[PDB]
Amino acid sequence: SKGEELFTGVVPILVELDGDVNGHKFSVRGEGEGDATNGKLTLKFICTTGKLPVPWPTLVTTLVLCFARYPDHMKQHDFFKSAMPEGYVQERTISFKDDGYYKTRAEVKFEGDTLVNRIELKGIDFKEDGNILGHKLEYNFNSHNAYITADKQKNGIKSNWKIRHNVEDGSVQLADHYQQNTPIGDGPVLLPDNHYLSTQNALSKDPNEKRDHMVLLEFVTAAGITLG
Repeated sequence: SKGEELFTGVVPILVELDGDVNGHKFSVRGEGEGDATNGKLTLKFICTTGKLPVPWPTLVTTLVLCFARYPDHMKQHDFFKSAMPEGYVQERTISFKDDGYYKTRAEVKFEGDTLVNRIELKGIDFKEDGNILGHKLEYNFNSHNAYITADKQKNGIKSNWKIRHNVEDGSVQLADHYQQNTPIGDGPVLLPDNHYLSTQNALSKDPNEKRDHMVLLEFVTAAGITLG
């Protein structure tokens, strides 16, 4: 459609999440900007309720795929930008192996000029001394590929893939992701063919920030389709 025109320059971003994992409630606010031309995301997230009861890397995927870089030969496969500015709904189930699971429902859309990602998270059946609630995961995030497939019977897209969190003891905690997306408005949306998204993340800290926080740089680039 036409909504991809709104991502030609740099777009300010606001992220708001309300969470509840095993009764531990928390809120995260993030602000920054996205550059879809380069597929670049830069944001600083703050835990406004004090101490985050889960590791920051377990929330990376939850805390705006419309800023991915789609190549010119794949512009007709960009579902996320087509649903703008009315936006789309993103629901996920993140099943941590031998531990609890997340269930998130997010609405991303344009509120004025800012791309807003408002999320509701619920954590269930987590072990209080496990890798998540026990803060045993390293402060990093591996590069991974997530294959996207369209779901015609829901007029949206679906994707499932596995995240590997590095544990401080040397082991690896698997976070099994299952994702579905459906648009908010009724305008025309592009249903792509089978492809995947390549993502890279750099997690850092702000020396002047006293609150529990995460500085995030993220690149997301689309691939998987042959050119010719």
